[PDB]
Amino acid sequence: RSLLQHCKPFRGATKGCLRALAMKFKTTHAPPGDTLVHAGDLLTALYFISRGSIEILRGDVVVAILGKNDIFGEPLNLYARPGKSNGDVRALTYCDLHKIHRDDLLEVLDMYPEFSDHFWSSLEITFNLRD
Repeated sequence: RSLLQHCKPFRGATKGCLRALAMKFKTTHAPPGDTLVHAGDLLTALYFISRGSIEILRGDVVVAILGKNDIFGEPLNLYARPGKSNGDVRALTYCDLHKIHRDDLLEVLDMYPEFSDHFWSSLEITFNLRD
């Protein structure tokens, strides 16, 4: 508890990495009824929700994507290369997702790997796009 509080989690880029993150940070407000992504679109960047909820309508039907805790995207660790979309990403309610390409992600993690340790530790992708 002491180390978790004294450490710098993925609360949203803290003093240090925030400089690089905030730079490559691409905020996106997705209102209730707006489509963030659609089948066929390439996902060369992960999408992290700050607060709210989103629904991805897959060929068959919506899958399951919570709010912020429902982290998802195209992680370099899991996947080596990007890929097309499997379904249609439709926002559920007014939210604010952030898009970040693998390049930017690797950069921030390269300059400040210590953060990733806690970020990937406290944060865990809830949904994996493109398998």
